[PDB]
Parts: sequence; structure tokens; C-alpha cells
Amino acid sequence: TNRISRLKTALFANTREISLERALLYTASHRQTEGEPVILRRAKATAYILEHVEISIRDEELIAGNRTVKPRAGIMSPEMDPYWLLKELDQFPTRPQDRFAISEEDKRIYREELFPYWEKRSMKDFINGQMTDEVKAATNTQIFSINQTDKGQGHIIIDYPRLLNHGLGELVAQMQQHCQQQPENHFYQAALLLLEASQKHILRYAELAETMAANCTDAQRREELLTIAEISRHNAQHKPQTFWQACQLFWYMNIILQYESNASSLSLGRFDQYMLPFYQTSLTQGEDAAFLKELLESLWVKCNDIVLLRSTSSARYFAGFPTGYTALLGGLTENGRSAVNVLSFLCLDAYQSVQLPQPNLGVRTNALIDTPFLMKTAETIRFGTGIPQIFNDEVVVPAFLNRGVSLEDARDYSVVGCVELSIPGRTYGLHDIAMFNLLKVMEICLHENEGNAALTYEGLLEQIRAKISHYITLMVEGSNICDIGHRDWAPVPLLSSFISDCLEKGRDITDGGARYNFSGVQGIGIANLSDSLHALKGMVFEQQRLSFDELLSVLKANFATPEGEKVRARLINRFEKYGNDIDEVDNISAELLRHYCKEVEKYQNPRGGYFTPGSYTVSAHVPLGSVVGATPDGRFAGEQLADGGLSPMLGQDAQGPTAVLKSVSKLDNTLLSNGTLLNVKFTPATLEGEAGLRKLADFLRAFTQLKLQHIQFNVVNADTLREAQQRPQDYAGLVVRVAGYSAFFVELSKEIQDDIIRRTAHQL
Repeated sequence: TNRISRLKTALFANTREISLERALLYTASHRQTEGEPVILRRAKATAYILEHVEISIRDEELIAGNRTVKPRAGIMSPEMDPYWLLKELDQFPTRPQDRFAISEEDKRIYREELFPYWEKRSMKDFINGQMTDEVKAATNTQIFSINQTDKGQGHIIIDYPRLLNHGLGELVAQMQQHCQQQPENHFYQAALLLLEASQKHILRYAELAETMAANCTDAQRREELLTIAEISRHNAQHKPQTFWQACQLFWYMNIILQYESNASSLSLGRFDQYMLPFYQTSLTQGEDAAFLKELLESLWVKCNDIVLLRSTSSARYFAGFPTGYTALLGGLTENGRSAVNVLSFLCLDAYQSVQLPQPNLGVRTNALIDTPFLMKTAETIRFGTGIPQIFNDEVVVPAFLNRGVSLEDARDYSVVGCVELSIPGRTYGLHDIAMFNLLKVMEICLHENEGNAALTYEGLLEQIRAKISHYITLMVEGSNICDIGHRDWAPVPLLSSFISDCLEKGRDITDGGARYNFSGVQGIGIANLSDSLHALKGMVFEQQRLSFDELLSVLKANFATPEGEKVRARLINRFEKYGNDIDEVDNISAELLRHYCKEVEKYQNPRGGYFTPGSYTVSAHVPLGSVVGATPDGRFAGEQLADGGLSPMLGQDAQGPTAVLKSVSKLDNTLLSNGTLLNVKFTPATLEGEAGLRKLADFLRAFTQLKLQHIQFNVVNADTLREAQQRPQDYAGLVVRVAGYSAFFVELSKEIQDDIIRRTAHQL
């Protein structure tokens, strides 16, 4: 509809700005709460923000509530890390990734007020002081990186049924009982005051809407504002009844949760499941189905107001705003039957009207998925934004059962962020706490064996396994340090009050209140690792075309010599690559990634749970590849690693898209319980017509039966992407799939753009 087009346009009409507002309000509260327990200072800061932040209802909005009045603000968190903000203060409009405007006045405020206050007392300060010599040395080798040391943790889904099936009034009454039973418990005290502050913040909007209504001279908009006002008064206390009431309470708490956390991937869970009762009530009470769809389209637009601020180095790993308002559709019911419902379809139809990076919708596939929903899924994929992605119940549920998750909890899974498997309202997974550079481990092993006359292939392999094991230990150490930094500096009591089993245990998620406690660490580069070892085994040890030392010399020269460029061609073309259903190379990727997985699961986090392995990248395959020299798969020095996590390396998949599925199916995907990621690209031509949709639907059934965890699709011609590079001013709205998230192509750095362009465009 035209309103929806105008709401979308308004998000991008003005240049994104850095916002100091949360930091100034958070700091003002902090000045008044000196000497109080950290969790109460955190809560009172959120309450202070809720009472003082500037709010508006933007033109034609049907769902009230935005973090900032100006759209898509970069909300800075100097309480988490004030140092990078200071360094980049005069570089925000020009930095290579994620630009923002910032006024001269706000820069002065940052230099004069916020930086001096937070210097030496920030979370980054604590984490810096805890980082041990061995871990800092290990991050200097580029073998792994530790995430969220400088920002809110996020990466969690709250219990939406708890919120929507009770309403804030009953939740306050239950928290009052907890505080009465345990009057010394600061978590309960904090959660109560935040529930109460949430009510007042909702009533701030109720009062504003009622005022705006009287000052509105359009009769249709007046009625809309009066309804927003009435719904907001209802939201302050009552459990929702109608779809609009549920969506509005839902969105108010999501904004409020961003005030508490200011973090990525506060994901949405199984929206089509927990919203179904309210959609059904609205229909049976006679509301207009077209308005309900327009309301949902408007809610999708609301999700795109939120972009997270990160440093220039961080933006190399997480480029183009992977906000992670991820909602999954379909799946299984409690007894293992199909959960597809009318909202599963409507969510996809509303997305087809919006076609923005958010919500990051996913479809849960399984052996029961019906052809109409499969074809609606295929139809939506063909629009080319990358959404929806696909998750496979057939392997995700056993992966969770292996981690001690109950059958009913596992069947109720959803996804945090890009691809991180999680149990909604029941999990604190630290789902992207570290990324492990498998190819760098291999590269260091290679050069450690220069001049080793006794080297054999199997001995090299044992050295690689041993160095993987050694550095996993240090990853764990660094990850636990950041875990503790979030516990000591940044509890999230309101969020935690919506996470089982925090209220029962009486503890925030950062101190282990969640039912399930993981730490999720990503092994990246498996395609390059297996390709490299297979070509090296054949080139050097089997055929003896070069000695090992002669190969090392060619790598150090970056293949530049005349014989070097010819050795490179032989490595690339005369040895099989992962992603072509070739067992001899695929079995290397399976073996080495299983070794990674079995080592990771040995280690405990400080919350009474264990580390879990994943294999996904966001955009980190580019900076991780940028620190690995030339390798025996034919990579030049600095070249990206394979995209996504489980994808073949660029252009190496020569046997079609089903051969890719079969290679990935050989990995032990049940162990990779933190989630995995596979990118596949199709030409728009191969998907044309109903026959094109049926081909895609059949491909998705093949994917399901092969028990891969995840797949997602670009559908775009390389010519379009090159044209957007030449004339970005004509392609500001072009959306592409990066890795578990979608982004505006012209806002991605050249190296990510070329990643997407160079991925194989498959036919079906």
C-alpha cells in the first residue's frame, strides 16, 4: 500500500546520525546511583532512559515506539568501550564501512563529557585488564578473535508467550511476590522496577498519541492515533486480545529491551506461532484482513529502524548492519507434527511488500512441510533479497537433544542472529562469542615445517590437529573472560526476567539463570583447509611435483613468478575441491571440522554449561582471509576465506548446486549445535515461472533429506551487481544476502561486493 511505501521511504530519507542520547541519559543516571549494586545501577539507568528519552510517533505509523526520533541512529555505548569512539570521532562519515553523520557539537560533548567519564571504568577496561598474556599472544597470531568485548551482548530471544499471554499487570504482580519472598534479591528488585518503568514508558506514548489525535486534522489519521492511544493504555496493564494489541505490546518491549541492552540480535523467535491466537481473535471479531496485513507490513518496517554502531575493525567482521530481528516460521508442534499456520504464509506475504533487510525471516523445513508453504517460500526467495533463509528441523532437533535440551524445548527452537540455533525464552548461548581461523592454523603449521626433512603428510596432519586443540583452549579462555566482563559490568535484569529459568533460580542470565547455557564458537575456513591439504598431499607428497620446501617458497612469493602462476593453476585446477561431492577432499573437511567440534565441547563456561561449535562467518571471512598468506588451494595472500561457513570457496563448485548439498551433507552436522551457514546463488532466469518455483521447492526437499542445517539464496545477475558498482546512486535500494543477513549492496565494502559477485551463479 502507499502508506507502507511512505513509511519505508521515511527510514532512508535523511542521513543516519550518531546519537549520544542513550549514553547521556545512562551517564546521568550513573551519576546519581554511585555506591549501589551494579544490577540496580543498570536497571535504574534503563528506567532513567525510559522516563527521559525523546519520543515521537512518526508520520503514518501504526505501531508506536522507536529507539530514537531520528531513523536508524548509531547509538554509542561508551560505558562498554569509550576508546574506539574517541579514535573514530572525526571519521564516521568517511570510514570504509557503516558511515554515520555526527555534529560538531556532539563531538565536543563526547570529548568533554562522555569520554572523560567512562575512561578507565568501562567494560572494555575490565576485559582488557583480565586478558592474559597467552590469549593476547594468540589473538596476535590471527588464529581467533573474541567478540562483544566492546558492546552489549544481545544474541538472545526472550519468552514472548510469557509477555503476550499475561500482560505487564500480571507480570508485575508475580514479580512483587518474588520481591516479597526474597527481599534481599537485587535481580528481583531490578526486574520489578523495570516492569513498572516499562508501563510508564508505554503510557508516555499513550499520552502523546491522545494529544496528537486532537491536533490532527485528518479524520482517518485521527482515528488511527486515538486507537494507538487506546491500545497503549491497554498495553500498560492488560494481556493483549487483538492482533494490534499484541503487535504493539510486542514492539514496545522490543524498543525497551534495546534501551537496556543496546545490542545486536535480540531476535524474535517463532512469531507465527505465538502471534497466532491474537491474529485469530481479530479475525473472529470481524477485523479487516487487509488492515491486519498492512499492520504487519508496517511492523516489518519498524524492524528496519534499528542499526547497531560498531568500530571500523568490528565492521569488517559484521558489515552492513546484521541487526538480527530474526523470526522463524513453520516447523514442528510439541508432538512433532507440522506447525505451519495462516501466519506462516502471511509473514511471507507481508515481507514481499517490504523487501528490506529486516525482519530476517527464516522458514523451518522438515519432512512434513506442505507444498503450498514450500512454494510460497520459494516465491519469496525469488524476489532476491535473500529472505527467507531455511533451517532444517530434521538435523537441528537431534543437535539440541545431544546437548541435553528436552524434546519439547528442542522442537520449539528458533534462531538468534544469522544462524545461531537457540531455544527461545530458555537460552543464554553467547552465540557469537568467538571466531576461529582454521586456515591460519594450517598456514602457521606449514611454515613451522620449513626445512623439516622428516615431514610426512600424516605428521603434518597430526600437527594441525594439535595446534587446533591448543588454540581452542585459549579461545575458551578469552571467551570466558568476556563472559565474566558482561556478568560484572552489564547484567540485563529486564531481559533476564523473560528468560527461563531466571526467576526460579533468582539470577540474571549473566550469572547463569537461563535453562540452557552455551558459549558458541565458530570454525571458519573449512573449505580452504580441506582444499589446501588435498592439493598439497597430491602435489607434494603423492606426485612429488615439488618438495614441501619448494611449495613453501612458492607460497611466500604469492605465486608471482612465472613458474609460480603455473604451480597455482595446477593447485586450483588439477586437484579436486570441496563442494563437488568428491569424497577424498570432502572427507578432509568432515574429519577436521569434527575434530574442532569434539575439542570445543570439552570446555565449560562460568555459567554451568559447555561450549558449543558452530561454523558461520557473518562477513568475517574477508578480514580473516586478509591475514592468511598464499595457501595450497590456490588462494593468493590476503584473499577472502570461503564465504558463509560451510560454502565452497569462490568458483570452486564446478558440478552444480546439488553436488554442493552432498558435500556439506557429509559433515557431522549434528555436532554443530551453535549453527552453520551455507550460501548458494541462482540466476534469476533459472527460477522463472511456476516451473522455476517447483525446481526450487524440489531442491529444498533434497536439502531437507540430506540433513544440512541451513541454506539461503542470492538470486541476482552479476551484471546487475556490476552496474550497481558503477552507478550506486541508481541502486540505493538493492538488497543482497551476505551471510545469514541481508544488506544494501551499495553500502557494502568493495571486497564484500566482490565476494557476492564471485560466488557461482547456479542453474537448477
